[PDB]
Amino acid sequence: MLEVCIIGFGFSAIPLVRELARTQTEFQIISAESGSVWDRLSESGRLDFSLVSSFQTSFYSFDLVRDYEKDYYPTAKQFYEMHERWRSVYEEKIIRDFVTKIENFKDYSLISTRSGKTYEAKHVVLATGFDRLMNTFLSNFDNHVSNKTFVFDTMGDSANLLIAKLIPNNNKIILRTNGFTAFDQEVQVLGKPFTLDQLESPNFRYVSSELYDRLMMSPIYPRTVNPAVSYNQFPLIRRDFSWVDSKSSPPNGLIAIKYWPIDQYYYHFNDDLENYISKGYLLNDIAMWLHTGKVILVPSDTPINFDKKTITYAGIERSFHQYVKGDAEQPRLPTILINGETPFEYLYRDTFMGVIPQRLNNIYFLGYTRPFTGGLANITEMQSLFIHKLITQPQFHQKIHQNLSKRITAYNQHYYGAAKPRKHDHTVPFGFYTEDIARLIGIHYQPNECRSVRDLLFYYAFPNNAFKYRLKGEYAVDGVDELIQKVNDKHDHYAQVFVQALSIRNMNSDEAAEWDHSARRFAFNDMRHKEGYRAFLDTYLKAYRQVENISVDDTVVDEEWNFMVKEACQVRDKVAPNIESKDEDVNKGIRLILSILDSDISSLPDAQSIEFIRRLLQPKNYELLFI
Ligand SMILES: Cc1cc2nc3c(=O)[nH]c(=O)nc-3n(C[C@H](O)[C@H](O)[C@H](O)COP(=O)(O)OP(=O)(O)OC[C@H]3O[C@@H](n4cnc5c(N)ncnc54)[C@H](O)[C@@H]3O)c2cc1C
Ligand SMILES: N[C@@H](Cc1c[nH]c2ccccc12)C(=O)O
Ligand SMILES: N[C@@H](Cc1c[nH]c2ccccc12)C(=O)O
Repeated sequence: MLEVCIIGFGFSAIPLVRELARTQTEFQIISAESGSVWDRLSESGRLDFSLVSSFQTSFYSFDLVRDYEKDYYPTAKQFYEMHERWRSVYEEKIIRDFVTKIENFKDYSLISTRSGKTYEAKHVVLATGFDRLMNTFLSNFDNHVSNKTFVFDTMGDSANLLIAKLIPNNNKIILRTNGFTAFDQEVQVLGKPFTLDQLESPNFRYVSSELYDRLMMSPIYPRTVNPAVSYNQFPLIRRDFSWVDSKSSPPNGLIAIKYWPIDQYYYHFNDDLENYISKGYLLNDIAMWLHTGKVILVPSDTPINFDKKTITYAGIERSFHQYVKGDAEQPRLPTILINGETPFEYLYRDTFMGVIPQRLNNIYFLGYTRPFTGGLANITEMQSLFIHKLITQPQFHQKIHQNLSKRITAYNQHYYGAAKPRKHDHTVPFGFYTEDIARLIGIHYQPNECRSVRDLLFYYAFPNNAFKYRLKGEYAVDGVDELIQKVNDKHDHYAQVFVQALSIRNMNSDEAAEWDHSARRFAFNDMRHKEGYRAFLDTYLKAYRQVENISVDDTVVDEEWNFMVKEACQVRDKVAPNIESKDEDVNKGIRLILSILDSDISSLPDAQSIEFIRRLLQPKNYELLFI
């Protein structure tokens, strides 16, 4: 009887296959000939973009220990090459075929295939990814489209990449959305670049719900009156958040765009522009786009008839070339037959940690939990460890499964509360999930085991990347020691972010919000840092048209558009004129912490930072019931 069958092999299954090989557990892989979207994109030569997530969050620990020198954003080419490299290692263990049906019994499943071969396995893992409407626009994108108008009903990373590729051919873009949360992918902290996933310090949730919420929620909720922030200059960017019924912030179910702010784009790529664009580093600054009117926001019920293909905003009847519906992603699940008769219904919320379904035996889901920020790698590595331990250690299997039904109800209570299931339930803060899985496995850190102030920085401020949990214990990876050292030395041990929590502990929601924005450049959607880069933008667009061999006439003026922009940017052209502390508070906080770094916490004497730093040994909201 085959012990483990893995269905689908692309990116998600890679670390589970590694653990099964390591323990010499018996496994076969079934994966389709056709491959993934990355195989589509490679074939048609469209691996010409970059990830919206950092190296440290996007490649697995066993690759990072060998290949990390600095923080950067990998290209689509680099991500693919890394899938392919791992595919080559395991190809001989992969049966090329398509699973059409799984019949699940008490201690085995019967797997049926397109070819007609059947397989019996005790443990089955699905790692099949998602179908995405948007993949076709992307995989079959026509660059000859010039001077046309596009309407998008949804803003996601996929829409944002399409927009990046359209604007250089002077294609005009209308968003007819109920708003969107967007973040600068890279940010300046007193002159050093941090990826947004380095500043989330998630373990501070354990000190209190209320404190973590102040740290994180101001750039997402409309909590500041500061007229520099995109969501005051362009209020139609704001979303309905009435659905949220959870004290856990940022809530599960919140999706965001990650984009290159033009300033950071400038700092990295200005000196070799054509070369960078051709590797896949594309300017996708949605906030620059609103500021320059190259995109505009129109309310979600604006007038448009799909028959004549027109949208009507002001008194211009605007001919549009295409409507883009909205990226829906549903798991590529085969038919699963409960007891071999009753079709299993997939619902993220009715699985434990996105992995363990109810009513099925020895079936696990790998790759169907989405990170709010950072790459999938953080989520799939910890899932691979979770599933590996469940499969190879019957003790662990029993413990989790014993009260699985209550675990799921406790989890849904904590993270979703009473809110109706939503299509984005599968979206979790990465540094919550990695840590949740760490505590179920038992490869977590105990805060009470922190000795020095250094140790408190590691526990609270050092990101909860999967590799953070592979330094020691059951799933230790060699090299992580060195890796953590390099990351610490390049990021001043994450003191800056640790000092953030200190600065806002005594503040309230409103105070915290305005402090977050009292910087010269606040982290996210600072509209003071756009106008300066209008000339670089024109140089960028020129450089893009050179790499993509495009000719377009800028001497040709679409008048119709300019008038539409004026109406969109009204609140902006009124609120932006009223422009003209965090910087100083971090400055002196970092100096204080970089001095008492090796100081014993218990030793610390009875300003009030001190008392709070000592209570970090006994956080009062450590309780997670679903564990
Ligand atoms: C355009 C795009 C950009 C992305 N950018 C990023 C990024 O910047 N950062 C990041 O972290 N993540 C990113 N992702 C998400 C993630 O990294 C990819 O979705 C990744 O391909 C998911 O890996 P997977 O292994 O779960 O699925 P896939 O890579 O799709 O692999 C699943 C495999 O299973 C096969 N298969 C499916 N059904 C069956 C079946 N019934 N039987 C047999 N074989 C089957 C498929 O053919 C495929 O070969 C991006 C995704 C897309 C689409
Ligand atoms: N705590 C940091 C970073 C941060 C806030 N909200 C975020 C959301 C996503 C990623 C990072 C963040 C800040 O206040 O600026
Ligand atoms: N393009 C897909 C998947 C995706 C893009 N970037 C990601 C980063 C992490 C995880 C998944 C993704 C979507 O947003 O629908």
